[PDB]
Amino acid sequence: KEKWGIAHIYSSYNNTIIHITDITGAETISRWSGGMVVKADRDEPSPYAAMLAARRAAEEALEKGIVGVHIRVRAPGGSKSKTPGPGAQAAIRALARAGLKIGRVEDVTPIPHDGTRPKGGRRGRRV
RNA sequence: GCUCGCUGGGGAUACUGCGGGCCUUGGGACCGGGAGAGGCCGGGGGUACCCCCGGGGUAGGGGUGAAAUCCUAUAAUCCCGGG
Ligand SMILES: [Mg+2]
Ligand SMILES: [Mg+2]
Ligand SMILES: [Mg+2]
Repeated sequence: KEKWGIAHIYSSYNNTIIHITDITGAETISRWSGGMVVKADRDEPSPYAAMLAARRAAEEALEKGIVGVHIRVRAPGGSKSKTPGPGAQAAIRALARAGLKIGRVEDVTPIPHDGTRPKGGRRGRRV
């Protein structure tokens, strides 16, 4: 019939990870990060690295019979930043251009109800 | 005039003091329907986070103005089921 999967996208200020699994989440189809396609640490979070990694992952998934995906995009969350980096939308767009159908899109950043304390002291980074 | 201080008598009763009597405006007591993260004791939860075990996957993850120490083939980062 139709084999649908899930694309988990992890976006921070330092890197991007694109991880395609099956509908239940328990079996991995492909997994590509920014440091696997570019050679400079400075370029790992850039949008272009996101496009390259997304294209590699989409090809590997298409060869194995996946037809479309649902998307789950997240920032680090927790006691770290709640805002996704610059490579989220670029990764989302490059999946559709590569041949997959796109289902529903949502963000699953984990948000505390007044949880743990953040690193940096009571004055924070002083640069 | 000064030593502004003392002492014997007579008079007055507004104010202050002392004795009695009568009040309710200040203050306190009590009754009614409501408001509030006021305090203490007992019970039940919420996400997040860290560690441990099992399944997948395979070469990087993390971090900076730029880097390196550090973590990772005893299988990490990432995803799933439990404690
Ligand atoms: Mg890297
Ligand atoms: Mg300075
Ligand atoms: Mg394991």
